[PDB]
Amino acid sequence: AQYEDGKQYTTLEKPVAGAPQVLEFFSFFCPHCYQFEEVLHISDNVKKKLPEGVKMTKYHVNFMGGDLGKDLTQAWAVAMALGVEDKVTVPLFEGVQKTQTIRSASDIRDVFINAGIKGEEYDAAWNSFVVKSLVAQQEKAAADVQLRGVPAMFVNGKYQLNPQGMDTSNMDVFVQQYADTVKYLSEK
Repeated sequence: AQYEDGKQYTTLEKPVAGAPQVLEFFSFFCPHCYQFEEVLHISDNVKKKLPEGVKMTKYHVNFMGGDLGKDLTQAWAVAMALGVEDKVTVPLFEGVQKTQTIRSASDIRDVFINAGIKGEEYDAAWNSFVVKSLVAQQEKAAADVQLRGVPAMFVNGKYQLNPQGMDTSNMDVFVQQYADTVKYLSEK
């Protein structure tokens, strides 16, 4: 076939019921994730090819960057609760991987302040049980697929994108192959 299990995707031996339709995992410490976000714009190109009625989920993971990795998972929870993902994603990636100006929870907080979220608003969220359960959800979703690597994308709790099995001669061609695969899996 044109799309084959073990080629553009793999199938989970242990499918995850009730899972989000399109589920993406990343880490601000993750170099291909940086690429996926700033150079390739994967999430965005997948969205543009997804059907009517499909919601898109993105979660941060703990297993990179130790103590800062978890702060970042809590910060992403803050970003999701406040709905400010699109304002902090780039400065967090660049603060971690490009300028290396993020070394503590306080530096993460600085990114949000600079992006215009109020201190009082940030600290209240950071400490809220709504963010606490949002962190729990991120962990649980990763746990359910026994996730050991990022970037990762899972569709309908059953299929896992396999970008290693796509051409990288051309970045545009790669992205479309990736998105077209998500769409195919979506319709599956």
